[PDB]
Amino acid sequence: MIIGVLAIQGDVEEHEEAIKKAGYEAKKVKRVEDLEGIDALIIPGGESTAIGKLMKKYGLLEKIKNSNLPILGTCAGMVLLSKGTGINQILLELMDITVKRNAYGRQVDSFEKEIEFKDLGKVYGVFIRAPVVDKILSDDVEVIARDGDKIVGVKQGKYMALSFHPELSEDGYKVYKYFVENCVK
Repeated sequence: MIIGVLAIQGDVEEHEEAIKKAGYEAKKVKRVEDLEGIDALIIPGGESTAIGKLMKKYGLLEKIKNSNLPILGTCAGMVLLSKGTGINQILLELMDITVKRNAYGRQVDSFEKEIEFKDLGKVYGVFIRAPVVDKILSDDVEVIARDGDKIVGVKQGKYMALSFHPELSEDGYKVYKYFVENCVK
């Protein structure tokens, strides 16, 4: 099992380690050629617009849209997978959801708390500039995690989107394993 992690820019040693702990092989996807030979792709990150621009600039945008790869989008990845955010920006438009960016505001740096994952249990999630699901556009979109009235985790077939950064907590590997076992295998 080879799990690719999008990092056109940035360091993904944390994501790679979590993938290894989950029991899989990790692969850094920096350029379009790296997408070959992977079983799934994880799209992490903080600020979504910069990543959207990088995907287009280096061609990963159209390549991903042209693939049938299972994808786990975390934070920036949740935004990118969506079909709308209310603001004009580059999106993959794959998952049947719209997203509300900076759902918890921009005055607080971060927050950490246990999140109940559907059919799994509690996972420690680190939220930094976290977006949340707004509209759900399809009957096959499944809510897998909530934080109060906010939807912080959804699944649609081979796609999964989360508000927090799994790689920032010791529970990261559990989340990655949950994604692979339910969206890839």
